[PDB]
Order: sequence, then structure tokens, then C-alpha cells
Amino acid sequence: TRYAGKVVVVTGGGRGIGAGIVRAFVNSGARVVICDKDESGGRALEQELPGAVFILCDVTQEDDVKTLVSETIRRFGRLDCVVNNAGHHPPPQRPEETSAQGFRQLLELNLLGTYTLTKLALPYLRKSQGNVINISSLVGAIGQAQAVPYVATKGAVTAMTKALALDESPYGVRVNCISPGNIWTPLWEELAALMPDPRASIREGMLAQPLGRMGQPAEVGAAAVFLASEANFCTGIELLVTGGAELGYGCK
Amino acid sequence: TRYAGKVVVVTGGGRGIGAGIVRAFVNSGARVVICDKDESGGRALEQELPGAVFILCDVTQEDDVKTLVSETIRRFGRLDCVVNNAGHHPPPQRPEETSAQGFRQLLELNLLGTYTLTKLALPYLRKSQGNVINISSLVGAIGQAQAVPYVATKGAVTAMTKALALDESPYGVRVNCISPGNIWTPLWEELAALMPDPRASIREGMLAQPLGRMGQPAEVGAAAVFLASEANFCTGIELLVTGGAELGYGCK
Amino acid sequence: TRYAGKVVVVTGGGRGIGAGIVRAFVNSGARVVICDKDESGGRALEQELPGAVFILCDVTQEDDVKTLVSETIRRFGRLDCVVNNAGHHPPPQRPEETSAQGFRQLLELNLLGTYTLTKLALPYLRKSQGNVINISSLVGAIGQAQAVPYVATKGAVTAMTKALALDESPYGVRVNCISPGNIWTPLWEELAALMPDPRASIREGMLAQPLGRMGQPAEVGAAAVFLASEANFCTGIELLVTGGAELGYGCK
Amino acid sequence: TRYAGKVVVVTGGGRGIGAGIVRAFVNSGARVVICDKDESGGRALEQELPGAVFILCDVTQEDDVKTLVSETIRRFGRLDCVVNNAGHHPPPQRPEETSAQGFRQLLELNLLGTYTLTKLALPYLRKSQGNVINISSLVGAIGQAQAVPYVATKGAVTAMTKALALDESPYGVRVNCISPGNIWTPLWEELAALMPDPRASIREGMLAQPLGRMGQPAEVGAAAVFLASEANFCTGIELLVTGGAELGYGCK
Ligand SMILES: NC(=O)c1ccc[n+]([C@@H]2O[C@H](COP(=O)([O-])OP(=O)(O)OC[C@H]3O[C@@H](n4cnc5c(N)ncnc54)[C@H](O)[C@@H]3O)[C@@H](O)[C@H]2O)c1
Ligand SMILES: NC(=O)c1ccc[n+]([C@@H]2O[C@H](COP(=O)([O-])OP(=O)(O)OC[C@H]3O[C@@H](n4cnc5c(N)ncnc54)[C@H](O)[C@@H]3O)[C@@H](O)[C@H]2O)c1
Ligand SMILES: NC(=O)c1ccc[n+]([C@@H]2O[C@H](COP(=O)([O-])OP(=O)(O)OC[C@H]3O[C@@H](n4cnc5c(N)ncnc54)[C@H](O)[C@@H]3O)[C@@H](O)[C@H]2O)c1
Ligand SMILES: NC(=O)c1ccc[n+]([C@@H]2O[C@H](COP(=O)([O-])OP(=O)(O)OC[C@H]3O[C@@H](n4cnc5c(N)ncnc54)[C@H](O)[C@@H]3O)[C@@H](O)[C@H]2O)c1
Ligand SMILES: O=[N+]([O-])c1ccc(F)c(O)c1
Ligand SMILES: O=[N+]([O-])c1ccc(F)c(O)c1
Ligand SMILES: O=[N+]([O-])c1ccc(F)c(O)c1
Ligand SMILES: O=[N+]([O-])c1ccc(F)c(O)c1
Ligand code: NA
Ligand code: NA
Ligand code: NA
Ligand code: NA
Repeated sequence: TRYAGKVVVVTGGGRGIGAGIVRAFVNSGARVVICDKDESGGRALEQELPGAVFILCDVTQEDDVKTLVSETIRRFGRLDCVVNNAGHHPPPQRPEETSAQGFRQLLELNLLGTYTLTKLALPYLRKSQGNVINISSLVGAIGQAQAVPYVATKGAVTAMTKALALDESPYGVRVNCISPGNIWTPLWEELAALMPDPRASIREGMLAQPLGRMGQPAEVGAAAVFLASEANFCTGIELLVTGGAELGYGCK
Repeated sequence: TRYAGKVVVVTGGGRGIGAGIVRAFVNSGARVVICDKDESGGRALEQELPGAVFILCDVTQEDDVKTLVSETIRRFGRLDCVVNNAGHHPPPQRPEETSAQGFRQLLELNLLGTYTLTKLALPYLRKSQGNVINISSLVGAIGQAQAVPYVATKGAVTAMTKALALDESPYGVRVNCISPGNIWTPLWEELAALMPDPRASIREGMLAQPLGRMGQPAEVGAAAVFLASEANFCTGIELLVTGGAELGYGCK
Repeated sequence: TRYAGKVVVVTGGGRGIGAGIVRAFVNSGARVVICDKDESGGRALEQELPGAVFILCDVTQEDDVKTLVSETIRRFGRLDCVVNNAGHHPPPQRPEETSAQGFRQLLELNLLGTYTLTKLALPYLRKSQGNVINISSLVGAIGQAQAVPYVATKGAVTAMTKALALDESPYGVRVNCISPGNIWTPLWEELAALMPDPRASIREGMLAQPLGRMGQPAEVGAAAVFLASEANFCTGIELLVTGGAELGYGCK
Repeated sequence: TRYAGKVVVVTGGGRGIGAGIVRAFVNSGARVVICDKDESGGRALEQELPGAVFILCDVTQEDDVKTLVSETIRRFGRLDCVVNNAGHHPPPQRPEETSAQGFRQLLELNLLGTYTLTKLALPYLRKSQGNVINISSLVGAIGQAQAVPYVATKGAVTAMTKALALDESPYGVRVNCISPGNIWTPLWEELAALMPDPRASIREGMLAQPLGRMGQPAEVGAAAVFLASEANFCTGIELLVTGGAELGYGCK
């Protein structure tokens, strides 16, 4: 019951971190609208979780987002929290292998998709003194090799989170982000499978953290529920969920 | 029950932020040892809260700290979380008004007191896979006018928190800090009373945050319970509880 | 002679910060290619400065950028430093007043324009062990009111700078950025003129810094010459040229 | 001639980074007072460099510092820049191997020594609109394994630098710090010699940077001359001279 009576929209909620966030909020008593552009994960989740329902929505299609918000209000009567988790990490690409076209496409998903849902949802979040939680990345703050476009998209997300927190603070709407590090998800697993030695890549990924393992979507979920339900003097913050990857010297 | 069965030591727990942290952990099901060098607040708190008990301890006196830890283990049989909240902010002092003697005294309380309890407690925290939470300050990261020694003490706390998180991560002991901003406490109130216009000073303190108010000890308490009970992939982090004071342009 | 024999491209070099950067590099002995999409400032600068020449180039038009690089090499035979200063700050806009269309347009100038020149120039910078300097902003790191799209563009620039520094470090190409704060430029002056009380807005802008004044383009120029000529163990850094605006408490 | 006519005090200037800083400032036209508690390096440097002279001074002995400042003024008639470089890094020590006594001793050198010279010098720096440059460390911001006391001392230095920049900005005195990473110095070499495999330790130290080498004292010197002579809109900043060690993922 930490977030009972509340209504939460999670984008990219059908698998991975989003699915962990969906589960965290349901376990806290909220009703959750799972947004995802693929049917498979989200529809199963909705069958599994009383209190979660699934609405197909591609966050890069404005009308989809418009319909997502209006369906949430029509079905549930309020909107308290928006979690902008939908995003993608391309495979490793050297700078000269990137293109301005792929860059823009990544910006559409990772940055503009977050911007659009937030914009359409803020009128309802103002009425509920709700809050916005963006899922960014540690590599927006510290960089990453072979990921110029992706790093750039997360740099904008973290900064935009602080700018929005300024604009919306007079209206009681808090805006925060979570910067996860290595989190074991289908995306991390997909990228590993494209490496020459997948198990070497995964073992390297675990050791990149002092804690010696990768994170779990459930641990990002717990951070998200904290930001929504118990962090009322927190706005514009970047909550690091990284196992300490940013600390200390390493092999670069 | 988020931290049921756990044993927590909070220093400076008799009033202010510490008292908020004590209450947060009791409400989460932990048993709490209130450490404080003044009897008044802590003994009242212990009478008020089933599950909290009070042990007089001056964190700058090593033998007091030694006895604090041994009493906690003898009475409760385990130690899961140490909250190093005991600390002090001197009144405003221009650089030339400070002295190397007052600086050292402040370092004894704000930095070495935290170091000593952490050192004596870590053997028990290793057995319990417990965690350490230091209460630092936003002004360690961004500075503050007329507070060179105080800012320095909190700079060391935040950095030490990251160094300790590195050393202790192989042993499963997480080490994090909270950086509060303006939190309305007896200390904030005492400092205001020394200003020519106390109500002007307090009104200025509220507006230094975009949220337009100061924080409450209970909100630092919620952040502390989160770090202890739900943040298992978080180590070496600095959790900002500031109402957004670090964001954006202001009058300097 | 600190950068004698070197060839520098400065975008947005016809006025403002860019013009200060152009002048700084000419004074250091480099030859400078002034890139700008307006003729007026840059052509005057080229007449004024032996060693600086002007090439019309809109950094959002790829073929313009392609021609800019090929003209620089054809005329000067090498390329050592690229300064991505071309950028724009829209007038104040509340979040709900922004659009996804204006956002993309701003991303084209502030982020993709920087990306394109850097990409086309890196092959020549690799041959010369040259370096890249992006002009970002303090408000990418700390946010700003009524500037969600602009803040986002600078968030991506700072992050991209770190990602590129990683990719290019094995090839001896350093990549850094400068984050200016309030710098008195025609852009700052234009924005002030749209305020109800322009002189109030400017006076507020000066006081937002502890130093009590805004910065000068020449001071950003000095920082840029330092990064190019003397900072060979610096890569991926964010050099703050802000008069201390990010320090301490203020009125928010 | 970038700093001609100016008078600079460098502590710990007899070898290592300090010696690089001394040489940088002499090459810029300043007269330099080499402060060091060992005679050997500093006296040789003074014989070698016209414009540099050597004064024996232990920065932890207040009367030594008092005499250092009065000798500088008596001999040279002004004081423009103070570089607080004297400091020490203990050998690797696990947390439980440290003591509150060694911690205090380290604080005396790394933090209080910097504080004392700065205090005694500020009256003269105010008359000259001079500036203060503290040599801190990257590991104050990101931590380091087996160096709790050392990391803490540098955490306080960086924070104190920002607090002092606030207090002194109304008086025209800028206060900045440099955070070097791995710099090849006699201290780095001494620590390596205590490792089981010294050449393995050094090779590991080079690879901890994306640039693939350690830094040179001359590169810290160049950063210091920049902060003194050309960075007049910079105060309270932390100039990273690290070869990019803080960027990206590594082996932790
Ligand atoms: N280590 C990590 O995996 C890691 C670290 C830092 C940040 N992140 C971020 O966490 C978020 C989730 O990543 P993940 O690892 O869970 O990935 P994932 O690939 O496992 O899941 C992402 C989900 O988003 C959905 N999605 C993708 N594009 C969408 C669109 N246009 N509209 C709607 N839904 C869309 C996908 O269908 C999928 O269900 C992303 O923003 C990612 O950048 C991940
Ligand atoms: N705005 C704020 O008040 C604020 C902001 C940032 C950080 N902090 C930090 O929060 C912590 C608590 O501050 P507060 O505002 O609650 O202050 P407070 O003065 O209201 O309470 C501090 C408590 O610590 C106790 N204490 C002091 N010295 C001690 C010692 N040597 N041994 C044991 N106990 C000791 C006092 O008796 C008191 O009960 C401090 O570390 C402070 O620096 C406060
Ligand atoms: N306080 C400040 O003014 C401040 C602070 C932080 C960052 N910045 C950044 O500094 C840079 C310069 O800003 P300024 O204040 O000097 O502005 P400015 O408006 O005075 O000058 C910018 C110049 O860039 C040119 N330009 C614009 N769009 C271009 C394009 N598509 N192609 C080529 N040239 C183009 C303009 O013609 C102009 O000459 C920008 O990136 C800005 O965001 C400025
Ligand atoms: N990689 C690095 O070596 C590195 C990285 C970051 C920061 N730093 C900092 O750079 C500074 C210089 O380090 P270094 O590597 O050049 O070390 P170093 O040991 O080679 O030289 C330090 C000098 O300071 C002098 N000194 C020591 N204690 C003193 C005292 N009490 N009074 C006066 N002089 C004293 C010594 O005699 C010596 O000449 C230190 O503050 C250190 O923490 C070094
Ligand atoms: O596998 N990924 O998609 C991934 C790994 C680490 C990150 F920090 C990140 O943003 C994304
Ligand atoms: O009132 N104080 O003691 C106080 C106020 C603000 C801070 F950030 C702080 O560390 C302490
Ligand atoms: O006036 N400007 O365009 C302006 C002012 C301050 C900033 F930090 C900035 O990026 C832009
Ligand atoms: O060898 N050292 O003393 C050393 C190495 C790296 C650091 F960042 C440092 O502060 C000190
Ligand atoms: Na359901
Ligand atoms: Na009790
Ligand atoms: Na010319
Ligand atoms: Na000499």
C-alpha cells in the first residue's frame, strides 16, 4: 500500500527493466498501465498481474501517445506517475559507422518519445500532484565506447529531467530520473549474443561493477517506487543504480 | 516490515534529522539504537517508540563508540545498518574568522566521528551483509558562503563514502550517503535565531529550493530506509534530498 | 606562437563567443577558418584578421559541412582543431509551449550540426593528432527554467563529448567541451530585449554569478586555446567558464 | 610573458608535480617561491631556474607558513598566486588497517596545510586580485580502493575550494583546484616499488586512462598557469587532468 489508489504508466513495460518497474508498482498497490509497442510481453504481464493492464503504444507515434493518455484517464480516472522507460541501445558502432539518420531515429525513441508522453501527461499530473520518472543511463554522465548516438540520447534525458523539474516545481510536479548501469535484461542479453564470445562479454559486464554482478530490473523498480511514493523533497535528481561502476580506477 | 528483524544505529538521533531517521526505521520494523551525546531528546524518543532504545555516546570519544557497538550487539545480537548523522554546522564565519583549531574540532565531529563508528561496526556489518549510510550535505558538492570548515568536512564525508564503498563491496557491505539541502531542524532554527532578521533568514532558506519549502527530517528518514532496505545495487552513491536547490540559476 | 602552424575551424565564428574564439586562436598564431551561416560578421572578421578567412557554411546542411572541410584542407593542407560553437538558444518557453518540431530543429543545430562536422573532420584530425572542442553550456549540467529543448541539446553535447573522447583516445584525438555560463553576446542581448524590462534582465544575469559580472567571449576563447594547445592529458572534460554560477545557494 | 611581473608560491615544489608547476610558471615569466620541507630538490631547482628561489617550509608548521609569506613579500613586494601542491599519498591500506591518528596526520598535510597558507596569503592576494590553486585529486570525486583517509583529504580540498571561491569572489580573488589522475612522479614511482610486481603496477596505472599513458607534471603545470593567467571568469572549478580515467566502464 505505499502507492495505493495511484495510477502509473510505464512505457517499454512488456519486458526487461520496464517489466520490473511494472511489477514493483503493482506490488506497491498502484494500478499500472503497461505501454509497449510489442504485444507479446505486455499482454502476458496483464494476464499475470491484477491491477496491471496493457495498452499497445509506440512512443514515437504521437497519436499513439495521445490515445495512451486518454485511455488511462477514461479507464482509471487519474494519472499519478509516468515512467519513461521505452528506449533502445544499438549494437556497438564506431563513430565513423554512425549516421545522422540513425542518430535522429535514436533521438526519436530515447528522447522525443519521453518528451511527448511527459507533455501529454503533465496536465493530469498537475491535478494529482504526480511525478515523472525518466530511465536514463550511467553512460550519459560518464560516456561509453562505441555508442556516441546512444550516449548523446541519455545525456539529453538527464539534462531535460533537470530543466523540467525547474519548470514544474511551482506546480507541485516532481521530475526525476534513474541512471542504471549494467542491468541484466533481454537487451543486454541480445547485445551479448552479437559478441564473438558472448559469455566473455557477460563476464566482463559483471566485473565492470565493484559489487561484482549486474543489476536486476526489480532493483530499478524499487528505486522507481521510492521516487514516486517517498521522495517528495527530491526533484531533478539522477538516482544511480549502477553497483558502483562509476567509482574508482579501472581498465580503459 | 520492510526492514523487520534488522538492528540500526543512528547517531545524533535525539532530535532533528536523526530523530526523523530513527522514526523512519522504527516504522519499517527495525529495532533502532539511538546514539546521542545529549540525554534530553533521545531518552524521550526511547520512551515514545517501542523498538527504539537510547544509549548515550559522544561520537568523538572512541571508547564511547566502542561501548556503543558492544552494547548494541550484546542487547540485540546483530547490527545491520549504521547511520552517521551526528554532526554540526557552526554559525556563519568569514574565512579570516576561522581557525585551524576550530577546523580540527569540526573535523573530529563531522568526519572522524563517522569514521570511527563505521570502523568499529564494519566487522558486524560484514557478518550481516549490512550497510553504512552517511549524512553529508549538498554544500559539500556545491559549496556555501561563510562555511569553509563545514563545507570541507562534508566534502570529505561524500568522498570517503565512495572510497569505503570500493573497499567493502567485495564483502557485500554497501556504503552510501545522503546529501540533504535545507532541512528544517533545531539546528536550522538555532542558526536563524542568530540572524538579524530570523524570519527573513528562514524565508530566504525556503526560497533557495525550487519546491519553495525546506525539507523535513521524515523525508531524509524515507531516503535512509530506502538505501538500507531496497537499494541493494546502490553503493557509493550520493542521494540528493534538496528540493532541487542545486538546479538552475539563482542570486549569488 | 602557442598554436603556430595549426589550422582551426570555428563554427558560428562571425559574432559572439565564436568571434572571441576566432580571435583567441589567431592571437595564438593559428590560421582560422571562420564558418558561419550569416555573411555579415564573418566577412568583416576575415578582412580584419590576417590568418582568419571566412567560409559560408550552415552546419545543418551536410553538403555545406562537406565543402567546409574540403575547402579547409585544399587551402591550408591540414586540420588541427574543430570548435563546434554554432548553436542557438530559443526565447523562454514554458514546457507546454514547446513542440516536438521545434525540439527537432534545435537538435539539428545544437547537436547534429556538431556531430556532422566532427565526423567529417576526424579523418584529418587523426592525421594531425588534432582535437575537438564543443561549446556546450552550464545549463546542460544543472538545468534552466523555460528551456527544456535547449537544455536537452546541451545535455547531449556534453555526454557525446565524453563518448567521442573514449572512441578517439586510441587514435590520439582529444575531445573536450567548454560549458560557459552567462556570456555577454549578441544572443544574450537579443534575449534581454524581449524581456519586459531588458535592463532588469541583464542586471539579474550579472548577479547570477558570484563574480558579479557576465563572462566575455575572449575568456571562452582563452579556455579554447588552452584545451587545444596545452591540455594534452585532458580528454572528455567539461571546462566550466561560468563565474561560479553553479556554486552555492541562490534564489530559485 | 603570460604571467610576467607576478609572484607565485608553490608548495611541495622541490620535485614531482610541484616541480612541474614551478617550471611552468617560471617559463611564463613569473617569479616563483619554491616551498618544500626537503632541501634537496628545491635548492637544486633554485640554482637551475633564474626567477625561482627556494624557502624551506613545512606546511604543517604554522610559523613556517607565516615566515614563508613574510619572506615572499619582503623579497618580492607582492603575491599573486598560491599553489597548494604539498601533499602525500600513503601506501595502500585496507579500512581496518587505518587509524584515527594516521587520518588526522594526513588531514594536517593534505587539507590543513593548504588551509593555513591560503589564510595567511589571502590578504596579499586581495591587494593583487590574485588567485588560489589547490592540487586535489580525481579520487576525491570518484573514490579509490585502499585509500579512505587520502580520498577523504582530497574530498575536503575540492569542496573547500568551492566554499572559498564563494567567500572571496566579492573581493576579486579566484579560487580553483586541479584534480590530476595518474601522474608519473617520484611518489607514484615510490608506491609502485612497494608492489610485489612494480612494473605490473605501473603498466596497470598507464592503462587506467583511455589515453594509455600517465600524465606529466608539466601538463599539470600548464593547467595551473592557465588557471592563474587566463581563466578570469573561472572560480570554484575543478580542472580534471586525468587522461580520461573517469570516463566509461572498466574493470573494478
Ligand atoms: N543495462 C541496461 O540494460 C540499461 C542500463 C541503463 C539504461 N537502460 C535503459 O533502460 C530502458 C529499458 O532497457 P532494457 O534493458 O529493459 O531493454 P529491453 O530491450 O529489454 O526492453 C525495452 C522495452 O521497450 C519497448 N520499446 C522499444 N521501443 C519502443 C517504442 N518505440 N514504443 C514503446 N515501447 C518501446 C520494447 O518493446 C521492450 O519491451 C531503456 O531506456 C534503456 O536505455 C538500460
Ligand atoms: N539543513 C540541514 O539541517 C542539514 C543539511 C545538510 C546536512 N545536514 C546534516 O544533518 C545532520 C543532522 O543535522 P540536524 O540539522 O539534524 O542538526 P541537529 O543539531 O538538530 O541535531 C544533531 C544531533 O546530533 C547530536 N550530536 C552532536 N554532536 C554529537 C556528538 N559528538 N556525538 C553524538 N551526537 C552528537 C546532537 O545532540 C543532536 O541531537 C548533520 O550531520 C548535519 O550536518 C543538515
Ligand atoms: N551565455 C551565453 O551566451 C552562452 C552560454 C552557454 C553556451 N553558449 C553557447 O555558445 C555558442 C555561441 O553562442 P553565442 O551567445 O555566441 O550566440 P550568437 O547568437 O551571438 O552567435 C552564434 C553564431 O552562430 C551562427 N550560427 C547559428 N546557426 C548556425 C548554423 N546553422 N550554421 C552556422 N552558423 C550558425 C550565427 O550566425 C552566429 O554568428 C552556442 O552554442 C551557445 O549555445 C552561450
Ligand atoms: N598521480 C599523482 O601523483 C597525483 C594524482 C592526484 C593528485 N596528486 C597530488 O599532487 C600533489 C603532489 O604529488 P606528487 O605526486 O608530486 O608527490 P611527490 O611526493 O613527488 O612530491 C610532493 C612534494 O611535497 C613535499 N612535501 C610533502 N610534505 C610537505 C610538507 N609538510 N610541507 C612542505 N612540503 C611538503 C615533498 O617534499 C615533495 O617535494 C599532492 O597533493 C598529491 O596528492 C598526485
Ligand atoms: O546493454 N545495454 O543496453 C546497456 C548497458 C549498459 C548501459 F549503461 C546502458 O545504458 C545500456
Ligand atoms: O542549517 N544548517 O545547518 C544547514 C543548512 C543547509 C545545509 F546544506 C547544511 O549542510 C546545513
Ligand atoms: O543567453 N543565452 O543564450 C544563454 C545564457 C546562459 C546559458 F547558460 C546559455 O547556454 C545560453
Ligand atoms: O600515486 N599517487 O600518489 C596517486 C595516484 C593517483 C591519484 F589519483 C592520486 O591522488 C595519487
Ligand atoms: Na491484469
Ligand atoms: Na522504546
Ligand atoms: Na584575413
Ligand atoms: Na634562481
